Amino acid sequence: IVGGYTCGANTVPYQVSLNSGYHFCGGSLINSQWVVSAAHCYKSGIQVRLGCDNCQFISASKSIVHPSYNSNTLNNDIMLIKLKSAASLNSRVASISLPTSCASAGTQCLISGWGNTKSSGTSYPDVLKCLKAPILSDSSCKSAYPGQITSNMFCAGYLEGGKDSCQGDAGGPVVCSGKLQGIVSWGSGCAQKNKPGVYTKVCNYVSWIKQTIASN
Repeated sequence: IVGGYTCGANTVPYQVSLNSGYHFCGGSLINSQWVVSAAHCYKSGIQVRLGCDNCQFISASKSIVHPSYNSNTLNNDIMLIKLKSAASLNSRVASISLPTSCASAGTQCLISGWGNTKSSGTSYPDVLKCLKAPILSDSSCKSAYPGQITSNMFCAGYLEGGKDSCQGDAGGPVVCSGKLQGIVSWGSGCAQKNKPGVYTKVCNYVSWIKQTIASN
């Protein structure tokens, strides 16, 4: 996260880290046995780390990539991880829910992760970083990224640059009024002018998520 702030411990309880000998992606705990993340974060035998600001280690029993995921365009960039054992959440603030409807343009959301904090150079933080950002209109998103924005993507952030998610944040949450509306996916560099973050549009997948959970 570039241009964001230190979240604080126990402030984003649904944020997880995906680990393969190192932190490589984020994810969102949506119930005690399932994590939502990006399809381009798929690896076999992922270890999920939960409740760790800088603490639970739970292996994936399986990681299910969307059947229409396109690794070239990152269309349908969503994955469901089933945990081998149930996660034990700590603080009893309300947790996140799947959306019942899509979020409208202009909606304010919270984006979080342990990714790069610099626009140029390399600086991975030890503690979780947070960013508040609005969802941008579909037309502005398509103008920023001609030919690359599908109905399964939305842009969020700031056109003037300076505030964005970044490498190391993929798979992580975009939460708007308690609903998981986005997944950190891609962008052109980080926090660059007229290049906002691009996010998987979770509301388009709620039927698939519910069916995947039911059948596995």
